[PDB]
Amino acid sequence: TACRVCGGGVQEFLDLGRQPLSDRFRKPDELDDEFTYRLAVGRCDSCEMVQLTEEVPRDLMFHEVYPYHSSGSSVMREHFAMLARDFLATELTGPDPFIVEIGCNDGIMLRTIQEAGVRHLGFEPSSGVAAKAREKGIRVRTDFFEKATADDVRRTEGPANVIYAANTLCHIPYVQSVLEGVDALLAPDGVFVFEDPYLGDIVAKTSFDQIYDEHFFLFSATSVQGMAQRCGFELVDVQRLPVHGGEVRYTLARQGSRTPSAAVAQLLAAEREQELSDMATLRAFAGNVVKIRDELTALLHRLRAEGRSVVGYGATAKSATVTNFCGIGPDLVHSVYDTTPDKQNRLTPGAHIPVRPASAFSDPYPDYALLFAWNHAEEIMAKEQEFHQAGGRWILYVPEVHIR
Ligand SMILES: Cc1cn([C@H]2C[C@H](O)[C@@H](COP(=O)(O)OP(=O)(O)O[C@@H]3C[C@H](N)[C@@H](O)[C@@H](C)O3)O2)c(=O)[nH]c1=O
Ligand SMILES: Nc1ncnc2c1ncn2[C@@H]1O[C@H](CSCC[C@H](N)C(=O)O)[C@@H](O)[C@H]1O
Ligand SMILES: [Zn+2]
Repeated sequence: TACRVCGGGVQEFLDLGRQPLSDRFRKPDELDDEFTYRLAVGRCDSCEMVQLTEEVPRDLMFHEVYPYHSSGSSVMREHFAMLARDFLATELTGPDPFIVEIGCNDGIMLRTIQEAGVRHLGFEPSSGVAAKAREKGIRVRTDFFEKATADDVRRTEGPANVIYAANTLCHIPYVQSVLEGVDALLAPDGVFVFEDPYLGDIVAKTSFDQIYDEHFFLFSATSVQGMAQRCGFELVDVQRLPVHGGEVRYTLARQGSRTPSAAVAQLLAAEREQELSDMATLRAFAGNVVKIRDELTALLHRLRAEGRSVVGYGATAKSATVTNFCGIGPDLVHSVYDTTPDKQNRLTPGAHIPVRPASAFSDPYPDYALLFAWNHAEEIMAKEQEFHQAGGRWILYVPEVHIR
């Protein structure tokens, strides 16, 4: 398997087996046939980039009915509005600024930019969520960002002061093409800023559900630094973020144009000291993944034997990994509750557990809810205080299997 960043050899360290598309929710009457692929994760020998060993073709994952709506979380809405105001105050000052967002989804970030009157363009190849962004008055192209479409925007719109990507750069195995795109499109003094699930958090929390078809890369400061350097850029800042289970926001600039913050060296040294990306570390993680599987299925089967009812909360893409790697179906978790209309009245991928609206999670409550949207715990449990007050309990599997 050749590394997508540098062409080095990739060594597997975790095999999560056959998996379905994580974001395909079937109607109950649909033929039980899904696309499957082998989900496994390796580390490049040369650049230390951790990445999947099989690419799902982009058109199978991202298209007209892609179901994830970013704006469905109040924490994430505030998180991106804050980010946008931060760019408006720093990188987008001065005359006729231009920001391009890769993966704008329903416009969660760009709405703030558009309300500031700033020129912008979102790339969103998933046309149904693109339309939700356009309804907010955001300018969006229903295209993948890559070298050619970047060139096209550079031709018609001129250079961008900021190119931003949240939870999208790690989805893209053709990252070199994206980088060439960024090189064509970014202002000489601009920044390419992206934030994605962080390898250090996944390792520390054993959050293996962060690994599924759409998550190609599990970035670290170490791998991102190498990737930037190889493509003509430089990692010039890093910021840790609590969202989505733990992320890092990386800022890249053209090489030598800005001086790296002390934060970059500090995080690099912490990764090296902790041996984050050493194969033995990544294998110990893989062994902990198996332990969490075994304890989670033991618990779920015991709850069944003791006549306790169990549901899931949040029809996350992440959960496809949990239910298929663990073999959890509707006989152990009867329904999954979710606020996304396009996921409701459908079945989860591979495991086929029915998804019902969150409004249906109500008195009489089940005994236990398996929290798939664990990265949204605070937001979710704040809205579901009555469940817990009535004696309903949460089952979490990050960072360990526990009930509370
Ligand atoms: C906050 C909240 C979420 N939900 C539902 C909405 C979503 O269907 C789900 C939460 O999904 P998530 O944890 O935001 O994201 P996913 O794991 O599904 O992954 C998606 C798809 C991307 N590839 C991934 O990187 C991230 C950005 O979003 O949980 C609720 O039902 N109640 C809630 O109160
Ligand atoms: N090459 C590419 N260019 C632009 N967007 C892409 C892409 N490949 C996937 N996407 C979009 O990337 C998104 C990832 S989901 C992340 C959405 C949002 N930025 C958030 O952080 O919540 C999807 O909307 C998907 O359609
Ligand atoms: Zn490599």
